[PDB]
Amino acid sequence: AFDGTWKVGGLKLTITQEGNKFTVKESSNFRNIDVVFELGVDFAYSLADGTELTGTWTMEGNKLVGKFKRVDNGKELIAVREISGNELIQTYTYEGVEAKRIFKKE
Repeated sequence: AFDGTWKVGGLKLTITQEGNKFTVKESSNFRNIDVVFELGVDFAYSLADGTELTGTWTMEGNKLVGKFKRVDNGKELIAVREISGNELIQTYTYEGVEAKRIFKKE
């Protein structure tokens, strides 16, 4: 069950779901921000009053895949990741470059 903390010491991360409604609590570097998404639903949101991404997020039991558009940069920033063992990685793919930070279940 995802309702748990998955992060590396110093940072914190927490997922929680009311039935099917997944919210992610991200604290890294120097900002804590939550992102809520429904399985296979499209939604637009502004993160930290800067990234305004409109996209649909699909979750497979151990697969997180979507596509989001951020006009205030390059109209395409996507997060895609699968869950391996007990850990969570997070990839931000913009234009055609993948950058990912590594985390694990707390």
